[PDB]
Amino acid sequence: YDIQAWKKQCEELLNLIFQCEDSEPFRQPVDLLEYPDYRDIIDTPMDFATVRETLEAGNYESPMELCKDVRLIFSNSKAYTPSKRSRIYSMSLRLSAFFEEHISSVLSDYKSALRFHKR
Ligand SMILES: CCOc1ccc(CC(=O)O)cc1
Ligand SMILES: CCOc1ccc(CC(=O)O)cc1
Repeated sequence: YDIQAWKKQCEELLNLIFQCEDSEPFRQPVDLLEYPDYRDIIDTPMDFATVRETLEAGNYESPMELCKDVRLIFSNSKAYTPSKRSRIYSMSLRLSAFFEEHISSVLSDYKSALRFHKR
């Protein structure tokens, strides 16, 4: 029932994401020189270094907030892709499936710890 355990669990999950090849297009903010119309379609850019830095700065209060920002990386990729068969969008779908598979226990354990605290 460790209320703070989600933080290190999220740091480890971000390490796994950074290690895999599929994360390369999403590790740093999108390069507007590579994609000049990016901010005409995407309102809020997000990338894994910004998520990691926000976590390390102590600027997430819960794993749900981290999960919302990681989900925004994937929804931005889906909104920007000209095709659902594109290379970069295909990488985002694989990364999203891996992320969701692992974040589920982080969220469940955190919410369980809070309930135990408020029992
Ligand atoms: C991380 C930058 O985000 C993306 C860049 C390009 C595409 C679309 C494409 O294949 O050109 C999809 C997402
Ligand atoms: C032990 C870590 O194993 C994996 C890591 C990342 C992915 C996600 C992806 O490659 O897109 C899948 C499996």
